[PDB]
Amino acid sequence: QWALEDFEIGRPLGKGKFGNVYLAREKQSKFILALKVLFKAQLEKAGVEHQLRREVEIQSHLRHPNILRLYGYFHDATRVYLILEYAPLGTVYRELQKLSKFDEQRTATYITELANALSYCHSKRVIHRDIKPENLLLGSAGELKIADFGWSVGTLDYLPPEMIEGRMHDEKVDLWSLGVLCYEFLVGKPPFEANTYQETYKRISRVEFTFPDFVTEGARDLISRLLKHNPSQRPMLREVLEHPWITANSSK
Ligand SMILES: O=C(Nc1ccccc1)Nc1c[nH]nc1-c1nc2cc(C[NH+]3CCOCC3)ccc2[nH]1
Repeated sequence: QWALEDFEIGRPLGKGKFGNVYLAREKQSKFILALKVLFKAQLEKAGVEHQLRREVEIQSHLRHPNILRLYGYFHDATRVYLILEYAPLGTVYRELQKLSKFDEQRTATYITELANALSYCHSKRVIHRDIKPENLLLGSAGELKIADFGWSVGTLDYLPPEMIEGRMHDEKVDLWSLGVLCYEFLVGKPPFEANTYQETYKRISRVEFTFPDFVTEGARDLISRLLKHNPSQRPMLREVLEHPWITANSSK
């Protein structure tokens, strides 16, 4: 359907191994969006084309206020293009670097936004597995929007013990993540951060994390509950939504 001569490319939005994303405007519509630009070259080099049109599939058939709309796609000779919803306020990552850490009410809000988002996906039997801040865009409202689905069905920091060890994994993975994310939001760095892959593997495996003093009790409560070694003991997104520190602090 869409070609490249339908668009006016604008300021670049991002880098990344496979190419760039650019702000762009749909010529006949004046519509604003992001163009992710990827090569038929580099795709088949670091072989992933499977995962691609999977992401294409998944982020397509999906609809939710906290999932980045994917509108479409197209390739030429040299490359493949992704027509994305554009998210004004950039990444949760950058806001973090900027603020170095978020307050409880912010954290909690995101968590909800995130929970529900995750909820919709689980409802449609989709697991994301890679919900890192880098992957979390912000809408005009400032609302969590979840990009990327390359690994929807590398750094370990966000992976749970099952995945890391090589074992059987179901949708509970995302609850581990939500826990990590949650910890990161509040503390500024993730609970299992190491200087090497190897240390991280162990730290994660032994679920070794600690809290700085300023972490309110209820926070600890929720993260601990989410960061259980055993998938089974992990809350339900429901309970997560219904947690008393969530609902006491979630502005949304
Ligand atoms: O696909 C990516 N991929 C991607 C590439 C690089 C970084 C993040 C995402 N990004 C986007 C998809 N839709 N909208 C975006 C988007 N990227 C943005 C970047 C900025 C600039 N800055 C980034 C750091 O945080 C502050 C803002 C602003 C708004 C944006 N919307």
